[PDB]
Amino acid sequence: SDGYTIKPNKKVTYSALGEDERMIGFSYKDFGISSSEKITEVQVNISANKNIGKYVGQFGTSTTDSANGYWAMGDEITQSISGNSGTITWKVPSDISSIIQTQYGGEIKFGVWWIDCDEFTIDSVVLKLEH
Ligand SMILES: [Ca+2]
Ligand SMILES: [Ca+2]
Ligand SMILES: [Ca+2]
Repeated sequence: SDGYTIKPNKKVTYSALGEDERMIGFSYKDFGISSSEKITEVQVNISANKNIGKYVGQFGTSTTDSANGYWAMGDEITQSISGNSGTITWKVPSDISSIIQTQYGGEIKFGVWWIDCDEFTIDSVVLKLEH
């Protein structure tokens, strides 16, 4: 396989999230990914009832590296979406992709630091693979 998709249909209200709630988690087991597979990109497809505007945020993931606390984050992303639907893409660095933990409850986390349109739906999350 070269990719896996989930369709969570998850409604998010940004202004309702507390400080400790601004990362939204998805368990890797929900995708059906094998531990032989290397993730190269993550895409989050979102939609709203009005033009979305700017998103600012970051992705995090469970890892197998205990020295760094079993956790890694990518760089900050700013993306502007001109219409009622769009895609936020994280190109996963090689040094993170090699240690992602898909087993034992590992998660991918979608951090929302700001979004102009307050209410949106996560329609799908897509993992693209290397091999
Ligand atoms: Ca953990
Ligand atoms: Ca353990
Ligand atoms: Ca600010």
